[PDB]
Amino acid sequence: EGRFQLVAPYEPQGDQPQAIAKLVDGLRRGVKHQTLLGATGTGKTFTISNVIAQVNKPTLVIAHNKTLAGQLYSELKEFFPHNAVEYFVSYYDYYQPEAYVPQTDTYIEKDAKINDEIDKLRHSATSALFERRDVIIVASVSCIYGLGSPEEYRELVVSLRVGMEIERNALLRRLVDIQYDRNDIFRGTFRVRGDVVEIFPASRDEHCIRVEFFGDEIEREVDALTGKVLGEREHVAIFPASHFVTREEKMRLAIQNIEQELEERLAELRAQGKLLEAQRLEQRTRYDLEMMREMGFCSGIENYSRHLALRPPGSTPYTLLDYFPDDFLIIVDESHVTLPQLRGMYNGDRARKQVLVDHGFRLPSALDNRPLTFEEFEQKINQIIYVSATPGPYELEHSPGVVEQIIRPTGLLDPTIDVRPTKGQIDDLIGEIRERVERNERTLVTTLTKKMAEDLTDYLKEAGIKVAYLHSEIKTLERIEIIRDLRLGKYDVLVGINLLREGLDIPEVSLVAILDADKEGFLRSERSLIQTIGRAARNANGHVIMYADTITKSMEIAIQETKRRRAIQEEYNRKHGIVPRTVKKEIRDV
Ligand SMILES: Nc1ncnc2c1ncn2[C@@H]1O[C@H](COP(=O)(O)OP(=O)(O)OP(=O)(O)O)[C@@H](O)[C@H]1O
Ligand SMILES: [Mg+2]
Ligand SMILES: [Zn+2]
Ligand SMILES: [Zn+2]
Repeated sequence: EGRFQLVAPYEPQGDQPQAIAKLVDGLRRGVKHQTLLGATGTGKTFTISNVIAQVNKPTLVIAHNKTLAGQLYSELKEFFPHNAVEYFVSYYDYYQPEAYVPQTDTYIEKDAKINDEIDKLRHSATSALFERRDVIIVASVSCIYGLGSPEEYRELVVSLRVGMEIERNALLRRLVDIQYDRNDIFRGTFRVRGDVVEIFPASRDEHCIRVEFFGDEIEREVDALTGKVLGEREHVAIFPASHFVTREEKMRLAIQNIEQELEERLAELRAQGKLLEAQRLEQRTRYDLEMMREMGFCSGIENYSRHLALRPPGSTPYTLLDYFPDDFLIIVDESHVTLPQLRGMYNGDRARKQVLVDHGFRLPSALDNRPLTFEEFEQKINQIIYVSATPGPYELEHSPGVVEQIIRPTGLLDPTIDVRPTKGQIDDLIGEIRERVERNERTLVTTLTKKMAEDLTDYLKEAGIKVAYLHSEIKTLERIEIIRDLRLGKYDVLVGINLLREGLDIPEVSLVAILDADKEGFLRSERSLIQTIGRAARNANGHVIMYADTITKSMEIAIQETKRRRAIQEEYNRKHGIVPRTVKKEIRDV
């Protein structure tokens, strides 16, 4: 196939169209980097899907954390339910990276249970890229992680057609030769019928363990289930059950190589050191090899990825970006945060693994199993598009100007900003607060020190006001619980240090306080401030008060931009006759 079908209730509102089409044209004109500058709540996720469909290409949308990768998922689902949309994540978004604390001389094993759901979609994701051209995969920074080679996937593939002759025990083998999927057992798996005309209940294949069970009697091919039959076929494809699978003849040789190293490493470790003389690792190396020649896989296999692949030391790893057709597209959400973090992933891995090698719990060759370097990520790009309200210096210095999109569909507008002295700052912020309770409106405050927030909360309650918390990480459960508590009348105010903590996109909030605007901090930067400001644009009377003594260069930039931004949204509601009205949202249950 290969046709994108973009469903949707609305239509391009704001200045979406200018945006969309500008990007599009720019792909086509063959440009590498483009940056989308979209304000908060102006609808980026949607604008994006439009461009996607105009270029009919397959893409990976990299988000910077589990949750986000999630929202983007479902969202993009409602947009295209007739196309391929997968969710590539990993156990980096949870467990412990088998490390070692030397001082406390305390070891920590790779304790990570296989959470099947994950694996399920990891496999559907890979597969999809060799069948259709209409695929979409949302993923974490984790996509730049080492993975089995792709070619050795489009090779160990079981192409099933009609008219060809294969034993009833011949395919049963290429089948176990790929770490069998579900051809064993709560039964006999896929054993029945027999002869030249067999049965074979090829089930649990992860690439579609959503109960599909493919049956092929003397190819045959007819999608089934745990109940009854459905949907007809004449050509199927079965995929490996591991991303790190290898061919026997190759494994045989890898093993010898592993060995030459473990040997010749103890000789160099013998001479220089005496860290348990050198050895101690022999316990698991050898224990690992024995479990290897006996069975294709083993314990921490992944560690021997470079060796198994049969590629020279230092080699750059294989990644999900290598499974995408030669001309694909990558969307990077919240790019000013993602990018930087995905940058120092190699450094932190290398750091925590070199330790295990000095202490000797894995060998040099284990270093070769790592994430990409930022340059290795670069050399792999075909064409990208960065999305963010606060684009970083990288995107701007590589991109040819930006592509502005700053008009919300409701026609709401970035607040107005005030800046007042630190003297008498509290009795002032109380007065400007009482007045919001009298108009049924909520507030949000921010400090720098957890002892300044604390110093306030009480001061506030002692003023006769329903007030919020003072503790940063108050779980996530009770956390979502008190957000709900606010947009309801429970409280009128709310103090926090970090307000950029998602969930805080509330409409009943009309005023936002920034108590140490001119101080030093990450939470007081050109980018970070603008972002805190947008928390006051979910309303028709959004205002921001900045309490300070001086006007930092950061403060300046923010204010300057918000201004300009607001002007243009206003001259626009003019030409069109729109009166800004506050968004409404329902108030569910936790
Ligand atoms: N053209 C449109 N017509 C109607 N609704 C739209 C349109 N475009 C976008 N929306 C809406 O805008 C909302 C938020 O858009 P989007 O997800 O991009 O917010 P955002 O840009 O991510 O905000 P933030 O930067 O704060 O995260 C959604 O509720 C979405 O339905
Ligand atoms: Mg977003
Ligand atoms: Zn460069
Ligand atoms: Zn218009």
